[PDB]
Amino acid sequence: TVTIKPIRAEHVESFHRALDAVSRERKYLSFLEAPPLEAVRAFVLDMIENDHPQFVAIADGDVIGWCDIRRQDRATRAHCGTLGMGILPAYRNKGLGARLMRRTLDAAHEFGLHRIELSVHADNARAIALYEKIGFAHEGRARDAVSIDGHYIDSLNMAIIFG
Amino acid sequence: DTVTIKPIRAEHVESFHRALDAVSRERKYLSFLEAPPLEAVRAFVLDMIENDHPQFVAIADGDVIGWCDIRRQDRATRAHCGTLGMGILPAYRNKGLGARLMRRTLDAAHEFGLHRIELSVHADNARAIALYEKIGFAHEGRARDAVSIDGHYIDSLNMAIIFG
Ligand SMILES: *O[C@@H](C(=O)NCCC(=O)NCCSC(C)=O)C(C)(C)COP(=O)(O)OP(=O)(O)OC[C@H]1O[C@@H](n2cnc3c(N)ncnc32)[C@H](O)[C@@H]1OP(=O)(O)O
Ligand SMILES: CC(=O)SCCNC(=O)CCNC(=O)[C@H](O)C(C)(C)COP(=O)(O)OP(=O)(O)OC[C@H]1O[C@@H](n2cnc3c(N)ncnc32)[C@H](O)[C@@H]1OP(=O)(O)O
Repeated sequence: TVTIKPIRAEHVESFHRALDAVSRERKYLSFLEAPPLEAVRAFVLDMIENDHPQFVAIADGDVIGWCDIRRQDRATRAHCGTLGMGILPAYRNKGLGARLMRRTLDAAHEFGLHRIELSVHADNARAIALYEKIGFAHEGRARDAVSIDGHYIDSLNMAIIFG
Repeated sequence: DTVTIKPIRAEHVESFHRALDAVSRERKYLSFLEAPPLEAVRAFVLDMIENDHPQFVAIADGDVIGWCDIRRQDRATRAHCGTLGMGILPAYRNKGLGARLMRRTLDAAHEFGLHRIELSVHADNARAIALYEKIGFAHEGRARDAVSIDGHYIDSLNMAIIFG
């Protein structure tokens, strides 16, 4: 049984491990490995401090998924946030990304953001299917935005706007 | 009265910060509403020069009256990509100077080895849009309500060029 809850400092080390494992698959995230443990700590505690939406899915006191919205710094952009998420392989395709994504959205809307945006590889059909089901709209395509193994991948930009 | 375009040097930092501050403070075109503090701008200009990232100034009577620059993406999967920004003092607009600054700046980006140059523009900035179209940027999509300037939402257009 999986519990979804706000990330705490207690979770950082296990989160680093989930992130690193998803990055290492090299077909979903913009990173190829997690950032070092120490960068990931500063960031998580930065997020915690500022009350930015950041949820982990926990099974057996281990983080098996995460979903977060980072608010933009820049004053003209501070009504917007950027979503990122990921789930360990065993836990995918069983409705958990939907649940995680609803918690995080509800917290971003509570926080007072107007606009949530994401970027997804054009070949990531399961991520795209989830985002469409949730209500994100396609806003365009960045040609050759990502280079992973000597290969260029497009990224689809998508967005949702709170009513 | 002659404008010259050249790579930015350490001495341009203060003139450049004033240019950036004048154009930002108009609050219609740029995504920052004010320049970053001078010493913040100096750090960023020293770094660009040192790491060879394309950054050009237009110079008239010793002053920086315009700039165009390309910031390289940090992450390893996005490092073949650069983000373009540019601005010109009001008296020097609409005279072909942005087109010249862009040409020089894109050519240096291509020489450096970048594949993809990307930009965001306000949907209502018709002059910047027309110049980007003319130079050969493609539209890549429209971000709804992506910009808020003083309680008003603006769409942003994403555009990009790919070097062949
Ligand atoms: O005008 C310059 C500028 O600095 N404006 C203020 C700051 C700014 O917008 N920064 C860039 C956008 S920040 C962002 C998020 O994008 C810029 C926009 C830099 C252009 O430089 P120049 O004005 O020197 O451009 P120039 O090379 O003369 O070419 C202009 C081009 O556009 C046509 N044109 C001018 N004005 C308009 C309007 N209002 N509507 C449609 N088209 C316009 C001129 O006719 C030129 O096009 P061609 O005829 O040559 O096609
Ligand atoms: C840059 C980015 O946004 S990518 C960040 C996204 N992260 C990743 O891609 C990392 C790895 N993948 C994952 O972590 C997860 O698969 C997520 C986060 C993308 C999606 O979460 P999950 O829990 O798998 O999704 P969930 O079960 O809620 O829903 C998935 C949907 O995809 C459908 N689907 C699954 N695989 C495919 C496929 N290959 N083709 C088309 N549709 C698919 C499912 O049927 C379901 O839609 P439905 O309920 O309409 O039938």
